[PDB]
This record gives sequence, structure tokens and C-alpha cells, in this order.
Amino acid sequence: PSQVRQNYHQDAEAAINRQINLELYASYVYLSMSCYFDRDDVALKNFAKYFLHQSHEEREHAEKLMKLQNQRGGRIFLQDIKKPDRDDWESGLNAMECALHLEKSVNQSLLELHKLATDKNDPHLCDFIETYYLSEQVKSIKELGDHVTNLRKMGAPEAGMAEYLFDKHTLG
Amino acid sequence: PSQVRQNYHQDAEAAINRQINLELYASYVYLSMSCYFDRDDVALKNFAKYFLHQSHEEREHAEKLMKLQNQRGGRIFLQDIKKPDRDDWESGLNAMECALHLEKSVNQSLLELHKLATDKNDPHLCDFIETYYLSEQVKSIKELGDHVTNLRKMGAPEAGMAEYLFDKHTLG
Amino acid sequence: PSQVRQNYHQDAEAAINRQINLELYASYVYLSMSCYFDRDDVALKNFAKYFLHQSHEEREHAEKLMKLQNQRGGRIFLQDIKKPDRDDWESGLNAMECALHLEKSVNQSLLELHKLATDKNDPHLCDFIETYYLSEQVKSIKELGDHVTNLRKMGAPEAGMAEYLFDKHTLG
Amino acid sequence: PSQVRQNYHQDAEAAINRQINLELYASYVYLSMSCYFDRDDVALKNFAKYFLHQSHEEREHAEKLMKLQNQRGGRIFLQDIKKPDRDDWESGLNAMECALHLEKSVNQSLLELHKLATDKNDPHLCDFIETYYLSEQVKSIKELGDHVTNLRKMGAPEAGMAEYLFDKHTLG
Ligand SMILES: [Fe+3]
Ligand SMILES: [Zn+2]
Ligand SMILES: [Zn+2]
Ligand SMILES: [Zn+2]
Ligand SMILES: [Zn+2]
Repeated sequence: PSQVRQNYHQDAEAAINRQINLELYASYVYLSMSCYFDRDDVALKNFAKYFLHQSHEEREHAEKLMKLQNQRGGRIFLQDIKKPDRDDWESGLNAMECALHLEKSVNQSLLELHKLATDKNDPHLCDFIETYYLSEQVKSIKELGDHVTNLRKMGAPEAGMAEYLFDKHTLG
Repeated sequence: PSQVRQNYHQDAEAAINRQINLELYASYVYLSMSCYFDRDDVALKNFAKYFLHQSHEEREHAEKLMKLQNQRGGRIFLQDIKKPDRDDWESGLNAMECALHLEKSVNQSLLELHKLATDKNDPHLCDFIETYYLSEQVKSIKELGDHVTNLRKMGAPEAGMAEYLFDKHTLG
Repeated sequence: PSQVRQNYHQDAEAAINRQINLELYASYVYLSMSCYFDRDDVALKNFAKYFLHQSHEEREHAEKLMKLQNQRGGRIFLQDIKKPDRDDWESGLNAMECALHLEKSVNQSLLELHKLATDKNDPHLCDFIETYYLSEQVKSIKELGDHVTNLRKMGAPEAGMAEYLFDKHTLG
Repeated sequence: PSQVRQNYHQDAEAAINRQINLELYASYVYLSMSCYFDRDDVALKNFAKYFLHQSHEEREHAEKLMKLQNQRGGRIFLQDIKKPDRDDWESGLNAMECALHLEKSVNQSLLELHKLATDKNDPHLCDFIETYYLSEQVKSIKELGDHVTNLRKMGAPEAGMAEYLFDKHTLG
């Protein structure tokens, strides 16, 4: 064992490595969305900016878990980052719905990690998760739900002005 | 020959004179568009401003080619600047589509000039074109394509609010 | 075809997608190196900082190619980002040697892309590569070669003070 | 019972008093280390400064637990502060190893206190521990492990320049 390791179960170490991969995957999905909105036949610059910001945030989430793994004396093992499920995200509304689904799946993973940390009596890891991840995920999910609600009410994607005006007012 | 002339083929000199005329023509087309949008029965001030800016930029493009011709020891020969194809540009969307077509035709001319410079082994002229023209044309074409996409999606020109709101948000 | 596309061969579009994947892979390799140097049993903070910076730079390289693909009217197709070849990078000297090898492999890919752009008479793409990529790769390769030279001369990794003092002076 | 006391078990009160004594003991150990490095035959001023800072921090830890005890309506009962195990700490490396061992023993005590608070359903005390203590201990342990790693790699204590240069660069 590492000279720093204390109260850090092998199952937690493995679960953190899984979470690192999931956050890197989420970053890649957001990047894919961002570059869809930069296409000349889509051309919604503030949707593109919004998803690029989310991509960079997910990267920061992954890097903070890497720092945690080393702080606790675990060892980082990286895996392939799978490509996103689609190249064409269809519409601003569809991308926001897909983002909401993704954020909820990441939250579910974090709740399973917290349950594991609780079961292994690892309060530092429980607190880490609560302080830096759970907080943030609830806020993200609520923001995406609000965006989906507004776009649907405005008539997106069939009402042509809806995504245009949402891009200007809400995301601009 | 001019005392400064070196590695500057007569065919390149002639092609630069042609390009000067094309950039002056493009400036004149944009000016025509600008003054259509200032009509009391059209009244889209930010479309007018956008096309007047493009007119002034094309002028600057022409003047920079004139400077190049003299720097290399060629001689500028000016020709008539033909009037634009229309006086009435119909709509904001139609003017943006016509601008996209014009910008692509200017780009095609510049690509033919680069091919000539390459064939005559004139690296200074190739670099000039690449650095000051090709760069700029790709950016212009992408911007106009984005504008056309947005106006179509918003319902222009039949949806009456589309050009009005595009003028305010995108061009304002 | 995209409304913006002009003089952009399908082979170039495919090669740009390959290059995007390679730059994302390079970013991931650097990230792996960074987190090796943050291990409690390695503990070289300025090596970690150096490789994290390189990771972020490779990301920016990838994102700029994505912007180019959309500017030219190509379509981005993402692929899996493969995991790096090692988790344990052994030493500061070994990581710098591996980085040098990686940077040379990325340079080779870029030279093949330039040759393709030249063969398809695509001067905008040739200029893009030259201006934003080739420049940068030569500088990177020279810097890594200088680092490898200095670490070897100092006696790394067997001379225990060498990586410590290099971390302080050169990377600090 | 105190007029403020609510949900504060007698076992928790006793455990907090034990922890106060342990933090005061740790402060005293660090003070002993600090004054070893100020000896004329040791003369490592930045090691001395580092351990004096740690001594003052442990004092602050103890005082914050005293504040908690009174905030919850417990009563502070002080005990003798035992003298440290050694007067002569031998070397910079040995002192850092002894500090790492001490910090891990304090962490173990805090984890036992958290388990007690959890078992007595005292969420305010659990949160206190997590927020102000567990966080800090993990960071301390990782920093000391990094210092031990670097000193060993540099050749301390037998390589005479190692502690001297570590004192200058890392601790200065
Ligand atoms: Fe509005
Ligand atoms: Zn995340
Ligand atoms: Zn022009
Ligand atoms: Zn790169
Ligand atoms: Zn303490």
C-alpha cells in the first residue's frame, strides 16, 4: 500500500476510476453537441458556447477526481473514452433533452458511489462527493429541465423562431 | 522592366488587374444592397449597415491588391466597374443568398490566382493571397451561410417578424 | 453538399477527422502523464503542471480543427479516444522521451495532411496547417529534445537529485 | 444539563475531550521538532519554520474543538500534555516520517470520532468533523508523503546536500 493510504477501500478506488471515465465521456458528449451547433446548417452560436462550457466543466470534474484518487493513495487507471451515441443532435431542444438524460445518469453514478462510501465507512469520500459533485449535479439538472420546459413552451423545434430567440435571450 | 521587378510573371500581373476589378465590382454590389435596405419601404437599418461595411471592406481588398501590384513592379490598368445585376434585392434573405454567391465567386477567382502563382513558382504572391485573402473569404462565406440558415429557419421572408428580429439581434 | 463548401475534397475532410482524434488522444496521454507525477510516490509537482498544460494545449488544437471542419462545410465524425499505452511512466526522463516520440508522431500526421492538401490543390487548408500546427510542433519537439538532453546530462533517473532539481529550475 | 444541550451524547463529549488532548500533544511534538532544526549542529531554518507552523496549526485545531464543546453545551476537561517521544529527531527525513505517522494517528482518532457521531445520530458533529478536520488531515498526509518521497529520492540523510537543497527549494 501507498504510504498515505488510510481507510480507503479497494472497491472505492475502483469506483472512482469508473467515475473518472464517465466524466470524461460526458465531456466528450458535450463537445460533440457544441460542434453540431457550429455547423453552417444549424448556426446557433450560443447553444454551441453553452455546450462547450459544459464540456470544459466535465473535464474539470474528471481532473478533480484524479486529484482525489492520488490524495488518498489510490492509483488512476484510464480506459478508452467511448464516442458519443450520435453525431447529429437534430435540434436545440433534442440536445437539451439528451443533456438532461446524461446529467441524470451521471448523478445516478455519483449516488451509487456515495452509497458505497457510506457502506465502507469512508466519511472523507462521502463528504468529497457531497461537497463537490452532488450539489452541482442537482443545479445542472434543474437548469436543463428549465431550458427544456422553455423550449417546448415556445414551440421548438417546429416553430422556427423559438430556438433562435432562446439562443439570444436565455443563452446569450 | 521595372527596377524592382523580380520573379513576377506577366500572367500574374494581368490576373492581379482582373482581381482588382472583381473586388471593386463586389464593393459596388454591396453598396447597391446597402441602399436597398435604406429605402422607406424596406427600412432595415442593420442590414443596410452590414452591407455598407462589406462594401468598404471590399474597397480595402482592392486597394491592397493595388499596393501589391506596385510593390512587385507591375502596372495597374483599371477597367470599367460594371453595375450590379439588380437594383431591387427583394428581401434580407435574398440579399444574403446573393452575397453568399458573390463571395464564393470571388473565392473561386482567388483560388485560380493562387494556382497561377503556384504554376509560375511565385511564392511571395502565393503567400500574399493565402495570408490576406483566402483566410478572409472562408470566414465571410461561413458567416453568410450562417445568416442564410438562420433567416430560413425563422421563416423569412414570408414571416414578417423574421427579418425585423434578425436585424435587431444578429445584425444589431 | 453544404452551402459553404468550396474546393474541399472528401479525402481532406476524412483526414481532418483523423487528426482531431489524434489530437484528442495526445491530450489524454498528457493527462495520464500529469497524474503520474502527482502520485505520492513520485511527487514532482512541476512535471505534473507541465504535462497538464500540454494536455490542455492539445485539447485546444483539436477544437481548432473542429472549427476548421465546420468553417469549410465538412462534417465532424468523432471516434473513441483510446487509452494511453502505459499507466506508469517510470520517471521524468522517460515521460519526456515518450512525449518527444508522441509529438514527432503528431508532426508526421500533420505533414501527411499537408501533402494531401497540396495534392488536392487546397491552399486554404495548406496555409491553416502551416500557420497553426507545423510552427507549433517544431517548437514543441525542440523544447522536449532540450529537456531530454538536460535530464540525461544531469544523470536522471539514477541520480536522485536530477529530476528534483530539473523540476525546480527548468519547469518551475 | 446545559440549557443549550441538544442531541449531544455523553460519549461524544468525552471523545471530544480526548481529541483536544491529542491535538495539543501533536502541537507539542511539532514544537519539539521545530527546535531540533534550530540547533547549531542541525541548522535547517526552513525545516524549523515548517514544523513551527504545524505546531501553531495544531493549536488552532485544539482551540476549535474547545469552541465546539462549549457550543454544544459539553464541558471541557483538560489533561496533562505528555512530552514527545524523542528530543533528538535525527534528520529532516526522519522528522518528516515521524510527522507522517503522527498525522495518520490523528486521522485515525478523527475517523473513530466520526463513527461514534454517526452511531449516536449526531449530524452536526459529523458535519463539523468532515468540514474542518477530515479534509485537512488528508491534505496534510499527502503533503508529508510527498516530502518523504522527495527526500528519499534525493538521497537524504546520507547525501549531505539533500536536506540542504530541500530546505531551500521545497520548504523555502
Ligand atoms: Fe425579441
Ligand atoms: Zn460532471
Ligand atoms: Zn474581397
Ligand atoms: Zn497538437
Ligand atoms: Zn490537528
